[PDB]
Order: sequence, then C-alpha cells, then structure tokens
Amino acid sequence: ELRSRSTEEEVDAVILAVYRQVLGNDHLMSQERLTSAESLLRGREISVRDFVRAVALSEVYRQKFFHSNPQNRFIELNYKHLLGRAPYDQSEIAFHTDLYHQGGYEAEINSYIDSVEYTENFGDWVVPYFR
Repeated sequence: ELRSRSTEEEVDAVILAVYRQVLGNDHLMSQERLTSAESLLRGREISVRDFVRAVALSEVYRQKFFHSNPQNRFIELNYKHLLGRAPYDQSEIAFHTDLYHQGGYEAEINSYIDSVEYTENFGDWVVPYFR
C-alpha cells in the first residue's frame, strides 16, 4: 500500500495497515490511537514514514514490545515490525544491544526507520510489510 492522491478510503486503509504492521493489530483502545498524527497524515502534512515513526516512538509501542521484554526480544520485534524481517543472525542482536546501551530508546527505534534498508524497501510513502 502506497500514499498518493486519491486516498480517503486509501488514507484510511494506510492508517490501519500501519497499525497492523507496527503494533501487530488495528483494534486498539481510543487512548492508544495517535489521532493527532493520523490527522497530519490525512492532511498530507507528514509522510507514511513519519507516521510509522510516531507509532514506534509512542507509549503504545514502548509498553507493548519494550518494557516487558528481554532486550533481545525487543530487538527482534523491532526488526519484524519496522523492517519486516527477522534479524539475519545474532550479530545483529549484539549490534543493537550495543546501540541501545549507548544511545537509548529513541536512537534504537530511529536506527531502523531512518535506515537505508528502510528507505530502499519502503521509502517515505509505502506502508512497511513483511518481506
């Protein structure tokens, strides 16, 4: 699914699809919906990537995958949700454990989202999907 201009139903589908990919489902509580960022995306004020980022940096993502998971599970889940793939091997897990230890939560999350690999596969306007 890609952005563009025709949207409306399309925008709606993009929004739900981002939730499904990044959080694992699109049936969240209303307190969990990032309605402000949804509005920006709909109004074309931010991109699909921006919206993916807002979801991954939200308290919803933090509580779902980060806080109550061992670090290596958090990392594996980052790979699956943000890049649409499992880590290639344990070296990727070691590398991001070091990244996290050194830069913190947001540095870790943004590493995937701003990555060349993300740009290459999804860019600014395609909803991430499992590859």
